[PDB]
Amino acid sequence: HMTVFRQENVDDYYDTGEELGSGQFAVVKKCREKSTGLQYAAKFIKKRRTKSSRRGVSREDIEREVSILKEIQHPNVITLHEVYENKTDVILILELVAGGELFDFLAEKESLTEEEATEFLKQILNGVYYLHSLQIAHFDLKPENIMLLDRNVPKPRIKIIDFGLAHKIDFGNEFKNIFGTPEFVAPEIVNYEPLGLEADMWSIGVITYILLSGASPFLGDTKQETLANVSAVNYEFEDEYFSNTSALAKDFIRRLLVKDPKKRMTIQDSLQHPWIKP
Ligand SMILES: [Mg+2]
Ligand code: NA
Ligand code: NA
Repeated sequence: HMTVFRQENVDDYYDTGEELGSGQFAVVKKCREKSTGLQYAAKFIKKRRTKSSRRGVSREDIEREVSILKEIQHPNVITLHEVYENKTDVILILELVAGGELFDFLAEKESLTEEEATEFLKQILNGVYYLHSLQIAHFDLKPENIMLLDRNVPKPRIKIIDFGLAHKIDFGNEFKNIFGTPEFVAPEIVNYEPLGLEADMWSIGVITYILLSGASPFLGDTKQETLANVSAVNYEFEDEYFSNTSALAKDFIRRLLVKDPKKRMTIQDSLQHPWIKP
């Protein structure tokens, strides 16, 4: 079921500028479309050079990301404008989100209040509600993959980015090669079990703990420790960080950081939880 993308030179149509993102398999650059002057983010994904290579991204994996992206139109999720390709790269022309990572914002700013945390979290929940309503599991939710529209307002607006691990969950679970960042992955990821929408809900619990405390709940000194911690549900609320945080906030996290995916809050549960619900 593979398709093909526009094979004119991206350079003919766009000018690139500042670098917005860089990872193992992709680089993201601001860009401007010549015909309109509108600005975008160009994500250059390196292709695989042979069938059996570990370097670059398989065409299947690229096309999955593109196909999911084409489905989406919501204020809290990145959208896709165009796709180009050449021998080396697939080039996704994505919506531009220019206010930086939530990761960097958190690093740079004072500790959040519950209101500040919930103003972020509610947007994340709304985006994930959209995705999950479409049976799209993101599988890579973390502060690095939440981008701020404008970092210089009291209550920054966000979009979820980076659909490189996202999958359609049309049979309730998927059982494929899916493994994100140890600090954020759910126990079923760690244990290589079938995965569904529920994994993203665990990640949201981790994000929430971080938003409220500045600390990562499962993080060990090595990746293997972090993974062991996740699987064991080895976290606690430290008084030094949480003494002035409401018990209802803690309840919200506690009901997301649950090993059995069936018992974990769903996205609808999270929206109705008393900490969130009006
Ligand atoms: Mg990305
Ligand atoms: Na345009
Ligand atoms: Na939109």
